[PDB]
Amino acid sequence: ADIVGAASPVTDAELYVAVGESQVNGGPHQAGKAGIGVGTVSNAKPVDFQGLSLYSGTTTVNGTAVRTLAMPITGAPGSHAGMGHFNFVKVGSGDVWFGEWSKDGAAGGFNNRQVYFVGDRTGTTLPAGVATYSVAGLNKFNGSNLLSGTFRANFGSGTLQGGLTGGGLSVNVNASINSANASFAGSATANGTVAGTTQGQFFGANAATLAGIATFAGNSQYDTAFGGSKNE
Ligand code: HEB
Repeated sequence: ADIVGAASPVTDAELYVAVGESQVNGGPHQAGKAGIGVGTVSNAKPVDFQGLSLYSGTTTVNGTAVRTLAMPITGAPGSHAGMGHFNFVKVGSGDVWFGEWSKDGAAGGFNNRQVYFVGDRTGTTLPAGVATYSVAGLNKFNGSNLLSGTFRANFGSGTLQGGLTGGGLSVNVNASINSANASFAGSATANGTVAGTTQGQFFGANAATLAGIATFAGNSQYDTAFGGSKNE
């Protein structure tokens, strides 16, 4: 596998997540896939998102299946008591994910919140010309505040620009596409005033999908995870 991803900054030495290639072969978990670890379970050894699917709830909004995971879960070991609260979305048919995590979810105020994306880059190529993407975004998801918008990619010029809006929040991104590794990086702007950065990745043949995070250091409430599939 060729797993790539990123998470916004950790806020605590134990209450945090990190993304990367999954390492756990045990229970429902399989190594070698797009994964996440939490500091409260085996010092964040990562497990695969795919395996979490059959145990996660679903809230579908505007055609986006937001997956939700938190204790209690039948068959989860006691070591998992402090796993926290995950909201995450599978992007397309491949092993591509974006989402957020917090200690206590909506009921507790999304403490220790982080955003992330992670996916398998195997087989990724970039097409010629231009394409647009229907993108969804998550920031403290409560069931009715999903962000949505359109990103515009110009692969000939190496630009990715777009915006997401929802639940009173607007995030715009302006990034440069790196054709050597199909990543992108640039600025992010929240509600037209708050400066941050964007980092993300195209996945799949002919850039079938993308995922990324927009983060705002010193203004972290606006941190947003996003992803979507190419239009057509
Ligand atoms: C059922 C259901 C379930 C679920 C949902 C889960 C979810 C999870 N998980 Fe799991 N796990 C499990 C079940 C589970 N799990 C099991 C069964 C196991 C095995 C262990 C034993 O054996 O006990 C594990 C195991 C495990 C491990 C290993 C540890 C050691 O060192 O060994 C880890 C790290 C984890 C994590 C995790 C996470 C992070 C999550 C989320 C996100 N996990």
